[PDB]
Amino acid sequence: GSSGSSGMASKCPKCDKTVYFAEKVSSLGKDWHKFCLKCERCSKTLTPGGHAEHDGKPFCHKPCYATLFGSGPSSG
Ligand SMILES: [Zn+2]
Ligand SMILES: [Zn+2]
Repeated sequence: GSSGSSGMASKCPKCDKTVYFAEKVSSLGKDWHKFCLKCERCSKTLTPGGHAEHDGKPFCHKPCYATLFGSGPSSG
């Protein structure tokens, strides 16, 4: 099997993995994965360098983000 983890790249705030320069995507001043760059609420293709973030996980401007950040959450 492959020996060593020669990468020389920043980790991923999604899977805490060594983002490869080949699939390296700069966004919000960080390095994510072409597969990790997917909303968790709407689960729709996002764009690197034009989205919101909360707790490390990305989220569309709204209502995605909006909801997460609001009073009187879903209940009853
Ligand atoms: Zn990742
Ligand atoms: Zn979304």
